Amino acid sequence: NMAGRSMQAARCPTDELSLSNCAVVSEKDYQSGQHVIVRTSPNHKYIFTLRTHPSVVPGSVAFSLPQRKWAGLSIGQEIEVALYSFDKAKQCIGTMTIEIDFLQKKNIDSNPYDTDKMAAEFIQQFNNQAFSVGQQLVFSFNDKLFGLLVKDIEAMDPSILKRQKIEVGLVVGNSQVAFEKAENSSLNLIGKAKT
Repeated sequence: NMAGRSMQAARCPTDELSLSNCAVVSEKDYQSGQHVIVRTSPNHKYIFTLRTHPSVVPGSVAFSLPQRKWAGLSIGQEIEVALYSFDKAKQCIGTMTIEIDFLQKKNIDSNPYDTDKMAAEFIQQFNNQAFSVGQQLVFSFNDKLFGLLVKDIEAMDPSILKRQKIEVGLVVGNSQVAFEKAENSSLNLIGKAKT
């Protein structure tokens, strides 16, 4: 796994896993929580955090539609996957800016959405996972689906006992998230976790 191995891209097994933004794998190949770099070509590499599920066939990695559309993956294609280790002294996320909008135009409404509650739920759901600038994913908040786009990521400060922009980082328990609606969005955001 450290050297990297060939795998086949598959479809995400459950709706719940689809919302986790994790790449899903067999317990026979990896352990949940590990991170990997997925290679589709010399110029295209993407970092994902893994979660196991009993239904995944060994030798394959399952991705959700949003992940497939961001990394440019096709079901059934061959990919190379290698274990990735973050340098936590430099890559833990201090602040991240995320563009948000309703995922389904059918379900758009003018009601207020509390960004402070959204930011808290975001951390509760994605802590200890990799995010890259430009990455697209879906976020379920209060039974409503939203589309997210990572616009910016800044590394965290050292602890008290002891701002750089980064392309990829690890969301941790004390990371801060700020939301901004997409241009021409009718999304009504309230609260202080904005901009």
